[PDB]
Amino acid sequence: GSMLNKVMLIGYLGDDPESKTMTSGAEVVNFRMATFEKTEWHSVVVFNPHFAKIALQYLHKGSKVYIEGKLQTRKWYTTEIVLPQYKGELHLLDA
Amino acid sequence: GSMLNKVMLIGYLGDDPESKTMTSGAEVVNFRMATFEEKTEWHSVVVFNPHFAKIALQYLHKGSKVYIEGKLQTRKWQDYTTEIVLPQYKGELHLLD
Ligand SMILES: [Ca+2]
Repeated sequence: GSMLNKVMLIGYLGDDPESKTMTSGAEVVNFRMATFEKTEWHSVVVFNPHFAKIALQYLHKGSKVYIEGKLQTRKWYTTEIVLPQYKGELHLLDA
Repeated sequence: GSMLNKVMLIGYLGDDPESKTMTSGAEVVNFRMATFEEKTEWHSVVVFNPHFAKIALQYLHKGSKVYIEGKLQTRKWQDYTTEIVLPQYKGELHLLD
């Protein structure tokens, strides 16, 4: 039956979104975000091209966002909230 | 204002759940679980909610399917690890076998 891997976060960006050009020729947007009830820093990676351009065009340090993604751990360990190529959600709140 | 830190997982344990007693004297249950739709993802789960902890020890085993709802937490260690935590009074753990 089903299987699920879903992270939902509403919080504030720690710096401007940064953009790195991949092996693929694609642009991948990375930023860090804080959630609190002291504060949790989450490392977010945006491959979804549509949400990537939106991060670069509209997000900045201090921006509040809503993020849906997948939890992924890579072996050089680092766990990131990944918005994969055809999935995920990214929405600017408080705009 | 609004704030949210929530992770939802449906997957299979990679090992029987383990009980450790903390500094607090609190009994904490840990296990690793796997998800998949490059590779399968291993999530490190930490259950402080005593009710879901007892359920995990009594009813979960290597290979059991489970639904987990917790929050994402990364903690520094001296020589980082990110965990899905079911905190003392929150979280959700559901058997799906
Ligand atoms: Ca929107």
